[PDB]
Amino acid sequence: MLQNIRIVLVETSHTGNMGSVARAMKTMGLTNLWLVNPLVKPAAGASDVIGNAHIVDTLDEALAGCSLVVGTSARSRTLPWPMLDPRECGLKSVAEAANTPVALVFGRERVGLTNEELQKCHYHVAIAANPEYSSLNLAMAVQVIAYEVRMAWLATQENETPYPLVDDLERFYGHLEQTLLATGFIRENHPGQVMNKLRRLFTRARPESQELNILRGILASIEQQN
Amino acid sequence: MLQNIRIVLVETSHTGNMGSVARAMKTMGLTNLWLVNPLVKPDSQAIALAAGASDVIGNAHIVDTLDEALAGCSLVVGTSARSRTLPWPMLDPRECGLKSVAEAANTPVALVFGRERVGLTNEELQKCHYHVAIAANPEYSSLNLAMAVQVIAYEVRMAWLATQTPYPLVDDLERFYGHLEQTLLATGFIRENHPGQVMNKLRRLFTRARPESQELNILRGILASIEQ
Ligand SMILES: Nc1ncnc2c1ncn2[C@@H]1O[C@H](CSCC[C@H](N)C(=O)O)[C@@H](O)[C@H]1O
Ligand SMILES: Nc1ncnc2c1ncn2[C@@H]1O[C@H](CSCC[C@H](N)C(=O)O)[C@@H](O)[C@H]1O
Repeated sequence: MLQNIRIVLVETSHTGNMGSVARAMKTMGLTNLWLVNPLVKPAAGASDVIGNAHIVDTLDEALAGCSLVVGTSARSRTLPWPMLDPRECGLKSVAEAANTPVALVFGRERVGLTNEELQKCHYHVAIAANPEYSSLNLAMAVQVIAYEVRMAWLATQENETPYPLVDDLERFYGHLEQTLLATGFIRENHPGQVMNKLRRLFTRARPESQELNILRGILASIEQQN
Repeated sequence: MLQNIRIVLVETSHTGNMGSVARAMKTMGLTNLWLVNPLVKPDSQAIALAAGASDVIGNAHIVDTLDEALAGCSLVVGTSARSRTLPWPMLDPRECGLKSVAEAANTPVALVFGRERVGLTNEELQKCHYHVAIAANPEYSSLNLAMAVQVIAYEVRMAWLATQTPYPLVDDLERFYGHLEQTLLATGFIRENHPGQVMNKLRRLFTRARPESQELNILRGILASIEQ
């Protein structure tokens, strides 16, 4: 359901952009706006969407609670990542929004999302723009994504069981870390690079709740070896 | 071809919208901009204007009537959030993309957009062979001009792009499952002569992830550190 689909805006800084994003959302029937650390402070027509915008300081807080995280980027600035086109994105998002919150993440005008931020997404979506001019304006990008989302949703209004939330996955990663510290595989005050490798892997696998359960079972059993 | 797709703006009232529309075009590979009686004068040489937008505006055709904008086009499609007064046939934006690209292969095509606030008159919509409504929120169904152009141009580019493998490491993945089973046996998480259920769940999990050899090396390293 459309109310479960979050438009997440990271550190947006041009005050007109927020209004444009809000109008785009509303026209597509989206309403659930999240602002990660806005450099401009909350003048348009879709006032409601912005008045009811969640604000948070960090990206993690916009993501915890979602089962599906999708980041947007014109080009890759990470190792190979699972990719969706905007159509596929719309389908997958509408499919999961029935039960759980979905985060569609958008970066800053001019500089976009960082590598670090992009690594907290389960999928990357690149709109297939003209290669010489492949960056759309933030609000435009939202328009495209939201339009595909509405297509998919409309299709469902044409007459399974949830995924773990980012929260659960994070608990599993904590458990994984402590296990690796225990066995000595990673060191005290590790820079988090091995953990990032493993997160890349499991993000691509995208564990279901029972799979996650089994994994933590295994971790638990290992720790009783010491 | 994309240069044969005419974006036609009738009587644009805010500049800023002209820049935005120009940028939407450029990012989707469109360049053929037509202005019918702009109620504004597009600057072009502004530094504020994005990349590619300036050239699209500078090379725009400026005419006095819609008919000139439609001259030489076999296919004319107009846009409107809703047009119940008229019995004109509808396309959704996807169909419009397809139909436009097929035609633009050989003949100019016009995609027409209206004034902000009031859109196109019914006389002007009557000059279009088809109408496209972007399916929207029934309560809030009018897109911003530039956003409507963006959507239509996106579907056009998708339609145009349309006109332009076994997992290699199965053996290694197997070796990994073998060692994984030995580890699970050694920690007691599975028992001798297990019916292979936990293992199967694990294999579904890891196999759909299509592990890279790097990742298999890390996983193996972890298994090895456990025994220690
Ligand atoms: N071609 C494209 N595909 C997917 N998202 C895009 C996009 N162009 C712009 N966006 C969205 O709009 C925001 C501002 S564009 C920022 C610069 C850079 N082109 C980038 O996307 O990474 C981006 O962070 C992204 O969320
Ligand atoms: N949902 C939608 N479908 C098709 N075109 C739209 C649209 N929303 C806005 N537009 C375009 O943007 C222009 C200005 S918006 C003006 C709103 C007007 N009520 C109308 O749609 O006709 C319109 O002329 C139209 O070309």
